[PDB]
Amino acid sequence: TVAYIAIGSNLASPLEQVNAALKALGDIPESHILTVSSFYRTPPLGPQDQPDALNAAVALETSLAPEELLNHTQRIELQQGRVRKAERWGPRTLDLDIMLFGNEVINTERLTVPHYDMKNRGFMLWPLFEIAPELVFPDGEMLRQILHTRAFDKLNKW
Ligand SMILES: Nc1ncnc2c1ncn2[C@@H]1O[C@H](COP(=O)(O)CP(=O)(O)OP(=O)(O)O)[C@@H](O)[C@H]1O
Ligand SMILES: [Cl-]
Ligand SMILES: [Mg+2]
Ligand SMILES: [Mg+2]
Repeated sequence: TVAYIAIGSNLASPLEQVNAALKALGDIPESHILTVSSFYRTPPLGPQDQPDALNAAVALETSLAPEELLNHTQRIELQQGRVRKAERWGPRTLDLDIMLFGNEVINTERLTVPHYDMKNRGFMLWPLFEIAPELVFPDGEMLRQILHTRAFDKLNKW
């Protein structure tokens, strides 16, 4: 299966956090990285004074079950960051979100795939399009056709 994972960081030098996360992602069992998008800069969306975020997407080949992949991405977040309660509302060292798990639809307490809001997030869609321009969502919509609406500015590189 190919899983598409969103990576975001806006704390403790985001490029360091993202490159460190890539190394950890490459160490997930029964899996390996196929490709990684360019790195995109996303200004804060709103009034809060937070650092710019670095956003990217990774295509990971894996024979793990979706829940097993999530185990590993959560583990990486917990191990790499100086994890804080306050990261839920402020700057955050690392966020690894499973955007897509192959063509599968998962609706469970722990795990919802496709990511519930990704179709509203240019900082997810644009890096995904860079690595998977031919992608079609489980609901049959083409990624290219979503972006061709021009509803999402193509983000600047990091
Ligand atoms: N597709 C998915 N990828 C990652 N976590 C997911 C997920 N679907 C559900 N979750 C759940 O989301 C929980 C909270 O994760 P958080 O990273 O704190 C949310 P977030 O990424 O800050 O918000 P967002 O999902 O709006 O981007 C996880 O513990 C996990 O159980
Ligand atoms: Cl879908
Ligand atoms: Mg997130
Ligand atoms: Mg998350």
